[PDB]
Amino acid sequence: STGSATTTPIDSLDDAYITPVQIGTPAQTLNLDFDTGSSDLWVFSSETTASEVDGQTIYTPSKSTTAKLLSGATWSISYGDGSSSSGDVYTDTVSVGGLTVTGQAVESAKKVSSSFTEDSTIDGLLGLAFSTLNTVSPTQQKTFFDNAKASLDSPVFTADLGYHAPGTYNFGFIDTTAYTGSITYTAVSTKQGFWEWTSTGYAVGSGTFKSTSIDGIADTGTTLLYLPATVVSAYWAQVSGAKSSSSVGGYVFPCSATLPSFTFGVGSARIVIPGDYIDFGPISTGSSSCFGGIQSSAGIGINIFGDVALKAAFVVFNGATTPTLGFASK
Repeated sequence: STGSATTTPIDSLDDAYITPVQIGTPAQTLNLDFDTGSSDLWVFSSETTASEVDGQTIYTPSKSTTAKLLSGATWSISYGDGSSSSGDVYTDTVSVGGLTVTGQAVESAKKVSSSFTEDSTIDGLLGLAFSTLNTVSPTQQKTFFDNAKASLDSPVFTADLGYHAPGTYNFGFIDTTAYTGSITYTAVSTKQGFWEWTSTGYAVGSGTFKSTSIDGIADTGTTLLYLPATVVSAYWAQVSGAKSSSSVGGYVFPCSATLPSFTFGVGSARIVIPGDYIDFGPISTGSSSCFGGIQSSAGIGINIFGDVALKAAFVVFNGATTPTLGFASK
């Protein structure tokens, strides 16, 4: 089997991407944030504290003839940005782009933190990291991909995120028309439960490439590119007037600037992030100070190849017995 679904930016800045997912019978379609940095499929629901729902579409398990309460199971997750959610668990039928999994754990939120409430466009998350990170207790549950894998034509999914435009998540096949040149594959460590890999270096604008190992994660659920402070300083030093602002929470730059590109290495290959991808717009409405899309990972504890990086590439998440990651230009 295969599946193919369009993923759409939630706003004009590509702050996140949403992908429609069918849950239950008859189908209830929710727009979920596909997140290769976590491993829980959780949704706003009829069980979510009412004051914490503000415009989201909810899953109502009582209206699904295939929903079954997973007795005694609870979940609770905290994300790298300080947000969180928790609740109980159903199994139900879940389909993405024509690919159907029966008996998928659908984690129903009883509580969500303010950032989730405040984002009316995101109805929940669909985790695509390794199932070892799944938070369901006392019996850990599998991700949608893990459940689908054996049925797929090939045990892979691909992320093709757009810049200020829709893109595509495919399951079970590699669309050879969706990228240019070749796909370069690179090793993955699953030791932390992530799609963790080592970039071979970077360049800033038209500058020379610096060969240096940068361990980090391919994370579709993180908006920005978080890299070591040395790398980030080298980038922003090429933008007149750019500075790190403790009050704002990272590097900002004059909105009048033209940003340089940023290149990262994948083996001997190179992925170029155009400068415009690194612009996240005014820090507040009407400001001439703009927020940067490349930020320091210092104090995160891990480097994160988030959407800023991934959207410059066609990315293969290869879930073979020994997983790997593939990157192509597009």
